[PDB]
Amino acid sequence: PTACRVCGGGVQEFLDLGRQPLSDRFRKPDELDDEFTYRLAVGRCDSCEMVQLTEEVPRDLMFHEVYPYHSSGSSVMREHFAMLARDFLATELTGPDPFIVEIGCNDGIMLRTIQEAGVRHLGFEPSSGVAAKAREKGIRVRTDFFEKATADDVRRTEGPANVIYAANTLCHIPYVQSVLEGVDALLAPDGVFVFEDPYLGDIVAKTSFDQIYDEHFFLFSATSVQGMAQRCGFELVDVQRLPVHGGEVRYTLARQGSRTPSAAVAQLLAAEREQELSDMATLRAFAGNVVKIRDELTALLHRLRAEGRSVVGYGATAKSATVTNFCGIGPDLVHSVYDTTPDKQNRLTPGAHIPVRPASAFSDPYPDYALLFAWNHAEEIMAKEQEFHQAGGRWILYVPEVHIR
Ligand SMILES: Cc1cn([C@H]2C[C@H](O)[C@@H](COP(=O)(O)OP(=O)(O)O[C@@H]3C[C@](C)(N)C(=O)[C@@H](C)O3)O2)c(=O)[nH]c1=O
Ligand SMILES: Nc1ncnc2c1ncn2[C@@H]1O[C@H](CSCC[C@H](N)C(=O)O)[C@@H](O)[C@H]1O
Ligand SMILES: [Zn+2]
Repeated sequence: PTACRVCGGGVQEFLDLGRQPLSDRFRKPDELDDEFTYRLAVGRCDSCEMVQLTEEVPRDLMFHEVYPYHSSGSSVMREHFAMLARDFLATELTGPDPFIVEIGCNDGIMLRTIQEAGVRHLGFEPSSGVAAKAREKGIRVRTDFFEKATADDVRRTEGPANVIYAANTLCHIPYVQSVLEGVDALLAPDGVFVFEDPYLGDIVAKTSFDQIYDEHFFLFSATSVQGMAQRCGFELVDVQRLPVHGGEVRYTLARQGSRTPSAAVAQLLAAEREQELSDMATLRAFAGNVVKIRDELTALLHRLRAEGRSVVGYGATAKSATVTNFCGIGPDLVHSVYDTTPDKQNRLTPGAHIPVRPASAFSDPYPDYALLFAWNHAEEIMAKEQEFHQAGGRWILYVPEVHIR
């Protein structure tokens, strides 16, 4: 009976994905087979309806000097964030001396556009290796976690921020109340705090359980986000659904009563209520479909082997740690995983220990099948791998169901 991180209410578990490793730790082949593990389980608060994990992994075990995810490895996402930056430049950052703070800037994928507009800005990036990649682009970055105190410090030296933005970061931070206190300290009275994160609605519709892993503490909805803002003096004033990362919502929070919520907020709220998205029964039905997908995927993977078909994976996603460890999938079933990230190549996946090789190594002679872990990048990947499919190689997907095509 863990206490909700937003409100302190009681959290009821609906899904247990068992013992899991750190999702973003990629070991050299000769490293000790010891890994940090934790119990990955998800529940819903009874008071505010926030869906959240039941065990926190300490921040510093996940985010540090060698954290390996590089945002700019995706062309879709480079475009996606450059367009978002231009939109803030045309709307919220038209003053004499605007200021935008990004929480979790990573390699600078969004802030580069703000820096090239000459606008004052600051990225928080506690993972110093990717922080340095953003600094190389001329971005101003602080290697610190955003929380109340570091926000107070930026308020004291730099003044208020017109925009605070976080993408695929806010749902990573169990200490969201501290973040929100920092937002309260730092945001201009007429500013916005905008964040976008994997949306509970899409996870349930797609049964995309690999969206649940150490770094995703919260599975936000419009319902839980509205409650969360309210309990903090903010108000959810816009929502926009996004296709990226398997389905997200971008939430816009403002000081309460400062702006009138768009019709979009009330409409999404009513669709979630109508679909009973956060009801414990809907969430338990999702958990039972997760089990059906495990059972189908392992049966397929085993049949492929019995039929002497070769199988690899494509994309060394954090998400895949859930898949391989919950389903029991290792190198006997999926021999290698191909990935464009240097820091992940010539390493082994967490827990399951499948070797990671450069994507340039996925080439003729192709394997018979590629299990598509980077399924949120399907179009971008398939576009670069038409020869594989032309050769008769096929993709195994497990979202929204197990199928080959
Ligand atoms: C586009 C492309 C990617 N790839 C490779 C690169 C990446 O390792 C991985 C994709 O990881 P991708 O789905 O983006 O994020 P991941 O689940 O890891 O999750 C990471 C961690 C984090 C912050 N917790 C999160 O939520 C998201 C935003 O990022 O796949 C190719 O090989 N070829 C390609 O053409
Ligand atoms: N409290 C916090 N403040 C700011 N960044 C944080 C943080 N906790 C984690 N992070 C950073 O959040 C980043 C998530 S990776 C995704 C970053 C990028 N916005 C994108 O959408 O692709 C990591 O680089 C991690 O170091
Ligand atoms: Zn709660």
